[PDB]
Amino acid sequence: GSSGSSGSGEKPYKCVECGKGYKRRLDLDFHQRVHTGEKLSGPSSG
Ligand SMILES: [Zn+2]
Repeated sequence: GSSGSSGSGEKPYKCVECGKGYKRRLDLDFHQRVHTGEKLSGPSSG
């Protein structure tokens, strides 16, 4: 089947890239960052 995670709690703000939901905008505003771009990785596995 194609069931999904039963999310609980409605949020006023919701991302536009993924569609997430944050109680406080500030929180989301910082989330969108992941959609814009973020450099974390670096060293190659070995
Ligand atoms: Zn998002």
